[PDB]
Amino acid sequence: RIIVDPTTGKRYSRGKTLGKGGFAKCYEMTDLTNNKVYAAKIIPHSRVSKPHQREKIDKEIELHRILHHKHVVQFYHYFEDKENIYILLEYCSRRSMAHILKARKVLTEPEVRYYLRQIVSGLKYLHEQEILHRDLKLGNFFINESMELKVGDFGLAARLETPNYLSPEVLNKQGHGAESDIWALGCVMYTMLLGRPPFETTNLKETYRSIREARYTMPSSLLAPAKHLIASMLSKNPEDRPSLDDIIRHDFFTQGFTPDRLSSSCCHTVPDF
Ligand SMILES: CC[C@@H]1C(=O)N(C)c2cnc(Nc3ccc(C(=O)NC4CCN(C)CC4)cc3OC)nc2N1C1CCCC1
Repeated sequence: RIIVDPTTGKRYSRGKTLGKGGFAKCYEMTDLTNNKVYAAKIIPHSRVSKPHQREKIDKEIELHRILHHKHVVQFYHYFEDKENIYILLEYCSRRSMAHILKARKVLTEPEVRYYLRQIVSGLKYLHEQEILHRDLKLGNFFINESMELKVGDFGLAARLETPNYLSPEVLNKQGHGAESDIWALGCVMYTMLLGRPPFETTNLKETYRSIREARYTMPSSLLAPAKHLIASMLSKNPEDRPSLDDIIRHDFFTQGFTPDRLSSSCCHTVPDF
């Protein structure tokens, strides 16, 4: 199946099905210029009828376009034909962290700070570009062949003024800031090390009081530096939370081995030491 760009020329070849978004259908797409495979969202016009989703797809593109960073999924090109919206994105062959953590359950400390270093790197560029992610989760940390991490899915992204990790300040109807991303970051780290989030992720009104409030159990299994860092990122009030610069300079990062580079065997098997 060859896909021609009606505006510009211009030929692409679609390969294997990668999965679903949602709500989009995803495929491999080789730019024939060029000769290179991309992970691509193929969004038919048939699901984007309401003048409500059309704006949300347009926004994601608008925001993702101008992002250029080694730990941010690279936007390549978008176009559309008769059928379908085409968003061509950086191919990450090892899928995501949600995948690897399903196989592993829990990660070792050197692995955790290997992934977090890359996340904070990507999120920092994001936050300097005045853009907020608003949907940080393991499923949105894409991993390439070289075991490198890219932050992806700017579907919920917006610039400064339903997600996995609701912050207390968002639940106090004060909207989403940069510190609300740092909230998600602590949840991410907690899950990497323990394999269950610190709070319920149902987004139901019953877990709201639980996340005001920031009441959660800190397991004994966690080492002190890991414990002290998580507690900081998950502080009740947003102002008490550490800066992104503060996070990567914490004792958790300065003490301990740490790669790069990780072997991909770490996707399924637990690494030596
Ligand atoms: C474009 C959306 C998002 C994204 O933004 N980027 C950048 C991305 C970059 N790279 C990938 N890579 C792969 C993702 C999944 C698979 C895979 O194993 N899929 C299987 C196919 C056979 N099957 C029936 C079971 C599922 C392989 C990948 O590369 C080898 N996926 C990406 N996605 C995903 C696309 C579907 C949701 C998320």
